Amino acid sequence: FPGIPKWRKTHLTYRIVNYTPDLPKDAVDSAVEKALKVWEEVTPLTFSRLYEGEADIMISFAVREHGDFYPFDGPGNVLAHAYAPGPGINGDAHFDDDEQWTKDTTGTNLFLVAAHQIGHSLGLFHSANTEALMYPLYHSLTDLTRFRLSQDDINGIQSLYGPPPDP
Amino acid sequence: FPGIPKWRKTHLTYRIVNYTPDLPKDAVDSAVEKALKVWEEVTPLTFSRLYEGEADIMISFAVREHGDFYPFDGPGNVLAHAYAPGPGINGDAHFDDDEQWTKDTTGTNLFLVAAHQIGHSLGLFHSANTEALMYPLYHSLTDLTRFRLSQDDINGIQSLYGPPPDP
Ligand SMILES: COC(=O)[C@@H](NC(=O)CNC(=O)[C@H](CS)NCc1ccc(-c2ccccc2)cc1)C(C)C
Ligand SMILES: COC(=O)[C@@H](NC(=O)CNC(=O)[C@H](CS)NCc1ccc(-c2ccccc2)cc1)C(C)C
Ligand SMILES: [Ca+2]
Ligand SMILES: [Ca+2]
Ligand SMILES: [Ca+2]
Ligand SMILES: [Ca+2]
Ligand SMILES: [Ca+2]
Ligand SMILES: [Ca+2]
Ligand SMILES: [Zn+2]
Ligand SMILES: [Zn+2]
Ligand SMILES: [Zn+2]
Ligand SMILES: [Zn+2]
Repeated sequence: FPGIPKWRKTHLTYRIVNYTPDLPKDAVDSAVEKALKVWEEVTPLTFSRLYEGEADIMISFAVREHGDFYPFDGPGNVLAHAYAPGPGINGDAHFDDDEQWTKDTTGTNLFLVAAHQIGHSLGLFHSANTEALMYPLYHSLTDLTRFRLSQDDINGIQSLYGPPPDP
Repeated sequence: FPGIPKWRKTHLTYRIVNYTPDLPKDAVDSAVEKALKVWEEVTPLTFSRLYEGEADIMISFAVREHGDFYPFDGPGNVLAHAYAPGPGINGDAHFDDDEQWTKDTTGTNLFLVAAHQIGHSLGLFHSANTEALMYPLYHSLTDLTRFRLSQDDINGIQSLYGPPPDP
């Protein structure tokens, strides 16, 4: 499609419109926070929070129909979805609350999905690499700590904003 | 990113918002109806034009910044672009008037481009295959009234809507 969806800006906001039941809000703010950070660490993109008003990336929690062309389908199949850079609905990320969000590995871990969604919200498509973050099918890490941006994710995203240096 | 990006209804609507100085208005209307037919003949879908109100596929001619994340670039480079099915901007098609739209093949034939574009509006993607309607690089083609779909495009479209009811 004519033009790689990418922020022509470097300083981006987000607004966590609401929170899931499955976790303590402070657990959700973190996930959302580290997830943003994995992209801050490998590029010059910087992100600020909004507690009102339309933000680039509006994060939220939904179920079934919820305002956009892609309803959720209950437990399983789709876990979330995000939209590439642009005005309005673009940049956004929605998580299906019919999935169980976790800080750990009990099932669907928020940090991990969130982190993949921001890839999309930044301009990343899926990768065909079994080890990468933008791979289309979710996979859980017995140990959250050994978590890293496969160098497949890093280039991909850098090919869009470049290395950290601050552009 | 995730989720089958097709219209869920077969009866899609469309509107020509405005025209190009380049060619008579009936030219443009006709290049557009054929564009639509190129896809009627190979699927179930049906189109009906509107002369007011918001339509699925909003068709218009523009230049440079014109209401979306992707302003046009002047003569050459990009000629048009269109959006997958869904709400608002989704489904619309836009034509860079910095280009010179022609009935024949002296310049950039409205029909061929319109044909490619509707395809996007319908959910199709660009091609790797080189003899198809979706290959990213445009090319003039005489005889027009005897235009045909490649199998790639054919396979592209039916993967989404199937064969025309039509036995
Ligand atoms: C519980 O998982 C599921 O039921 C099913 N769904 C998915 O994974 C669907 N994919 C989706 O719902 C979306 C499309 S944007 N991707 C979310 C997602 C989130 C995280 C990772 C991930 C990748 C590598 C390491 C760690 C995590 C991968 C994908 C199936 C895999 C069976
Ligand atoms: C370098 O490519 C080019 O020369 C041309 N530029 C492009 O093609 C760039 N493309 C674009 O703006 C859009 C992307 S959405 N491509 C529209 C398009 C329309 C019709 C066909 C086509 C294919 C096969 C047979 C007949 C026609 C192919 C592409 C023109 C500037 C002359
Ligand atoms: Ca947004
Ligand atoms: Ca689901
Ligand atoms: Ca839940
Ligand atoms: Ca142009
Ligand atoms: Ca539309
Ligand atoms: Ca023109
Ligand atoms: Zn959604
Ligand atoms: Zn994804
Ligand atoms: Zn446009
Ligand atoms: Zn195209």
